[PDB]
Amino acid sequence: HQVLFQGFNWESWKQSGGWYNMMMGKVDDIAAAGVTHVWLPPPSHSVSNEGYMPGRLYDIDASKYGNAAELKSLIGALHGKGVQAIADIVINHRCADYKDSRGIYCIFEGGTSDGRLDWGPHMICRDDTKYSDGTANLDTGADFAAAPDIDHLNDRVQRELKEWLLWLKSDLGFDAWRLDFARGYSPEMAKVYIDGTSPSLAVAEVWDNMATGGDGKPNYDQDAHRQNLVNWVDKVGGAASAGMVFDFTTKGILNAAVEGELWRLIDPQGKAPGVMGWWPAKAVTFVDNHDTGSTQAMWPFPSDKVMQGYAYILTHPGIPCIFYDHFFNWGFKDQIAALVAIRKRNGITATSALKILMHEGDAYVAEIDGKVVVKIGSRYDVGAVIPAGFVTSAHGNDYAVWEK
Ligand SMILES: CO[C@@H]1O[C@H](CO)[C@@H](S[C@H]2O[C@H](CO)[C@@H](S[C@H]3O[C@H](CO)[C@@H](S[C@@H]4O[C@H](CO)[C@@H](O)[C@H](O)[C@H]4O)[C@H](O)[C@H]3O)[C@H](O)[C@H]2O)[C@H](O)[C@H]1O
Ligand SMILES: OC[C@H]1O[C@H](S[C@H]2[C@H](O)[C@@H](O)[C@H](O)O[C@@H]2CO)[C@H](O)[C@@H](O)[C@@H]1O
Ligand SMILES: OC[C@H]1O[C@H](S[C@H]2[C@H](O)[C@@H](O)[C@H](O)O[C@@H]2CO)[C@H](O)[C@@H](O)[C@@H]1O
Ligand SMILES: [Ca+2]
Ligand SMILES: [Ca+2]
Ligand SMILES: [Ca+2]
Ligand SMILES: [Ca+2]
Repeated sequence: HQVLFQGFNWESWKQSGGWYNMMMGKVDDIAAAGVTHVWLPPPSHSVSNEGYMPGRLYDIDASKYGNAAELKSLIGALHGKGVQAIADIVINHRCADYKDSRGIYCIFEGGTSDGRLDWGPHMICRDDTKYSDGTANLDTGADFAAAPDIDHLNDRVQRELKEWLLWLKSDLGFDAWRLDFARGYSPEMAKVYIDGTSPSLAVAEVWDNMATGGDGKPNYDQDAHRQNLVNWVDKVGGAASAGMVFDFTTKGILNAAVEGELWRLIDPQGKAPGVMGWWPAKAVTFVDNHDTGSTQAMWPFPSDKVMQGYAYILTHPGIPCIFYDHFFNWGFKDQIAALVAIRKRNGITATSALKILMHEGDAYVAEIDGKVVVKIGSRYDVGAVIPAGFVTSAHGNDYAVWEK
């Protein structure tokens, strides 16, 4: 049994009294909902309030989310309920606190009295000429324009970041990682940190653009997109590795599929069309996150069909990740809890068997592990396709779930 929960949104840093402190009052509901892992925001001091422009990595007390004490309390509380904590690891780039003799912000400060993470421009990818001194290695991945990109090929960088990561575990209590902008560096570099810090899991944000047709809608065939993701997992270590990926392929397809085009939810082989269909054990599914939904809304899920999104991921293979807003602010708390209960009660896991029974425009009906049947779509009657012995267990707007 494994169910992730993103414990924050793009507005969380603004929370009166501290986000982590507020979250203490949410722990019980999250645990009772069957959640096993809670993804928390970048914990270190960051130039940007949301934390995605970290500077002093060890300076937890400078976070807009709360200080080290408050964070440890939250993680302690989650652990008290058997829930693990995933830290949002942002290491592709990093902001330098001080200027060098060139007037360039490239003198880093780790947050401790010694030289830990006290890097200089030699640790900045040389091809990031806005900050580099030309002495480092070339970036192993894409660049983040607003800040120095870190040369992960640098020996000291690997050593110290790994030491820091282990510190997040031993000192704060974190159990696993969420790798931010993993396209910023190679899967080989991700391998170094994953293999070197033994997290329970390391879900990477490998976000590639999804191919679309002349009408702007994603193509039915998204194999190129999920193949990239499968390849990333293979290169990071495959099955043996704790590494995994957010199922963006499923996210893009599902975004479109619910708009009366549920025929998109199956490939020519009869499997789920996203990563879920090729490597479910490595596919972390989701309806929306702080980037796609929330106040950034880069790729929101049709707001009137969100619960269909959850009926889908919460009953299917792959590791579903619930979004904070949907659970506490949209009023789906009880329905989402009930869907997880169904998943758990039936022993459904990321690798459960998926047998799709119907995949028409306004009706998708699938059977998981021969124990749970789920349906989404505007078509009301699908009773003819419901296997014998199944009885409705949960239902809502354009979705229903049966149990046997
Ligand atoms: C008005 O608001 C609406 O609320 C609705 C209920 O939540 C949903 S419909 C939603 O859930 C439905 C199940 O409650 C299914 S219909 C689905 O399941 C049915 C029950 O197993 C069967 S059989 C059922 O038998 C009744 C007694 O014999 C009979 O009177 C009914 O006509 C018959 O449905 C049915 O065959 C099967 O299709 C929907 O598919 C789900 O979408 C609305 O979405 C929501 O707007
Ligand atoms: O199932 C785990 C398996 O996943 C892939 S093999 C994958 C291939 O990438 C895809 O093009 C083809 O259509 O389906 C197969 C099976 O899902 C990975 O490469 C491999 O290491 C892993 O064992
Ligand atoms: O905003 C349009 C949308 O509004 C609700 S969905 C959702 C809303 O987006 C969110 O800001 C708020 O926190 O929760 C509501 C649901 O409780 C409406 O249900 C939907 O039909 C409409 O399209
Ligand atoms: Ca220092
Ligand atoms: Ca950069
Ligand atoms: Ca980003
Ligand atoms: Ca980079």
